[PDB]
Amino acid sequence: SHMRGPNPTAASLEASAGPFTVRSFTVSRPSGYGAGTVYYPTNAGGTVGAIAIVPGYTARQSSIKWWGPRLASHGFVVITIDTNSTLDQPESRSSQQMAALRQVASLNGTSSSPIYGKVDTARMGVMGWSMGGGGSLISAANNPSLKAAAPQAPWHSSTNFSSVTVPTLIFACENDSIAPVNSSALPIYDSMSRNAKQFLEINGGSHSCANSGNSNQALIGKKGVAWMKRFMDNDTRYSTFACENPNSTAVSDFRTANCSL
Repeated sequence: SHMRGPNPTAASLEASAGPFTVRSFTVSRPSGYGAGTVYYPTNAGGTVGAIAIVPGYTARQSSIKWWGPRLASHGFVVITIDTNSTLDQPESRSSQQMAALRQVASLNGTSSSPIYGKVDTARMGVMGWSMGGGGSLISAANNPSLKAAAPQAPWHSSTNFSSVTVPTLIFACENDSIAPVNSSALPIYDSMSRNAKQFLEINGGSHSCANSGNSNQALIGKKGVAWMKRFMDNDTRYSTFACENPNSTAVSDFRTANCSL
């Protein structure tokens, strides 16, 4: 277990910012992806896990940027990427996600980097929107040492992720008409029998319901942070926040399995 920061509350997790001061930089020479921004805590008081976040088809870092400061402020290094092409498919997005994690591991070993010695390279997580969410699930299927996955409105050509053993939180958007819940997010969720998993559907949400500028940042932020704290840090202080039905008028559906309180 790798417990960092104060004992959590509903209030401290719903807030815009967690306890740590966040800085960021632009990756100089991206290795295996288009562009990256690294968000990091300046005063975490220990090494922190790393999370790589990938946008959807046509999209850039702006769509997923809000997660950087939100997660970093609770004790993570977060890299948000632009893909080599905005028209990359999910397999490519997954390779590029794992390339961003690789470079964060590299920068951890680079004395000139702001994140020199700040990362525990044994503790990594994946997130992303739509095809980037599909890519996060492919990353998890291919890399079972990953500690957590928290894709949003995921799409893949196949809904069968039955091999995934990584703790997986799926954010779904009730009224998604790009990747409908009934044909994407929910069948992806249903396919996974071997993991701690959760399904949180946002009431009236369109396809962008968990993107930068969403009106549910208190709820989505709290669940995203709690999931990553619980599973990346093995921080049982977050067991209730991670596993609980949040009991919110913004949630139209909640499912969870193998998630202990």
